[PDB]
Amino acid sequence: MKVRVDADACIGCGVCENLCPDVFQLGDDGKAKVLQPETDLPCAKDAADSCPTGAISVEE
Ligand code: SF4
Repeated sequence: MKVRVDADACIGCGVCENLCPDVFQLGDDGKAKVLQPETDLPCAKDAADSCPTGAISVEE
């Protein structure tokens, strides 16, 4: 549900870390990309309609 990550798109907003620490989180450089690849958790279903950078792409 999130194999293609979009970095240049992400805009350090804070819509993933809140979602779920499994795949939706952040780093120290600020860039908020994907941490988990095949995030199967139930929090990325909504992450699709949440993350404004639609960076967690489902290439599942
Ligand atoms: S929710 Fe999406 S746009 Fe917001 S910080 Fe996380 S990855 Fe970046």
